[PDB]
Order: sequence, then C-alpha cells, then structure tokens
Amino acid sequence: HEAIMAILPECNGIMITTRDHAGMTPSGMTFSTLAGMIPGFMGIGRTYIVSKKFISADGGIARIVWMPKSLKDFLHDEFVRRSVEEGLGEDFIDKIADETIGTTVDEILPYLEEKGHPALTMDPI
Amino acid sequence: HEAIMAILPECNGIMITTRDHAGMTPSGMTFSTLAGMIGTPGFMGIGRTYIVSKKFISADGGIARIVWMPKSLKDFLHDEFVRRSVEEGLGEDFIDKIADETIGTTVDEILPYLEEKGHPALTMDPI
Repeated sequence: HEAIMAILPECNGIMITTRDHAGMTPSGMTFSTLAGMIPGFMGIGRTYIVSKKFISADGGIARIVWMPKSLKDFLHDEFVRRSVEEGLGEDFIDKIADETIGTTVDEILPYLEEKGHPALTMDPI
Repeated sequence: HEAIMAILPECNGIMITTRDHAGMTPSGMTFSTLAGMIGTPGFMGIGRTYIVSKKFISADGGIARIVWMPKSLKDFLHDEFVRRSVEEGLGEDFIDKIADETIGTTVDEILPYLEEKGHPALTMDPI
C-alpha cells in the first residue's frame, strides 16, 4: 500500500501517512510500524483521498487532521478543488496539520483548535 | 475500570494509565478517550493491582512490557512493583527504566529514554 490512514480519536479525525515518509506520526508510529500492524487503520491509494467516495459516511476529507507535507504537495490542486466542492474552503488544506506543525497529538491539537478544524466538532469518529 | 492498558507498537510495549490521571498519554489519548473506545484490540481495562499479579499478561512477558505509566501509579504500586521486578529477574530499578510524564507524554519523547536505559521491551519479541 502507498498510504495508510489511522484514526486519531483525540482529534476526532484521521491521519494519513505514506511509504516514502519515514517520520513519526501522531498515531505514535511510522508508516513502517503501521504497515507491519495491518481496525481504525486502512491501507489506501494516494489518489483515493481526492475521490468522491472517500470515507463518505465519516465526512470525507473534512476528517483529515494530519498528512505529510509531501502528500499535500502531491495532492494539492485536486485537494483544493475537492475542498471547495465539499464546502470546506480553498484554505482547508492549511487547516490540516503536517510535520512542520508536529508529529504528535499534543503538538497538533492547539493548531487544529486555532485553525477551527471542522473535525473537532463533527460527530464522533 | 481503574486503569487502561494500551499497546505502543513503536516501543514494542504497553502503556498504562489510570481513571484519575488527566494527562495525555503516549497512545495520543487521555483516559476518558481510551475509556470511550473500550465501551477494542490492543486496549484493556484492568484493576491496578492486576499489574503486580503473577499472571499479568504472562505470554506477553508481564511487567517487562510496560514502558510507560504515570508517576502516581508508580507510587501506588511501588513496593509491590519493585518486589515483582526482582522476582522476574528485572532488578529493583526496573521501575525507573519505565517512562512516565516527567519523561514525556508521547512516543517521540520516551523512546530515547527507553533506549538509553536498555528497557527490555525494546529487545523482546513482537507485541
């Protein structure tokens, strides 16, 4: 798998990481530890994130609270368009934390709270 | 439940936290968040004195798996826990090889401490 999603229940959202990102993630694990493990975790294609159908019952992209920065750049223009389609705004992608904000829940929560990230007040995940 | 255990795959070990401890834990969750979930695999609600029983997760290696607990749980269990350490071949000072919130509340913060101290979970078989 190219990418792995993990639920972050404290953020009411998900994180995603990729095979090329060697860094720690807010799940407490690297892509590699996540890959070894695979229930709240799922292997996916990178392009699945910007598909119409992406975790729709959970609110789709509005649930995403962290991705590596290189995943943001890869998806950038599609992701901005989808944000606009879903009513989230062109700048939703900057509401999503990444490794420049931090790699742990402790470090990203305040950012997410400060940016008003919609996951924080959506139905529980 | 008095306490919740959670697996920390990256440390090859478990953490435990308690009903009364408000802080973030290296699972990326607080106790209430953890409680809300197990009302899940890799999480288990337990009594605190289970930790010092003879059978404490024996197939997983018992107390040797624990890499993080809050300082207040260490104080509550201290004498019992030190005695069990000695019985398990881990030394009286095992308890100080375990991280707590003075060392960090995240995997990133505790890993180098556990590595510096030679915490045995890191070299045991996979959890």
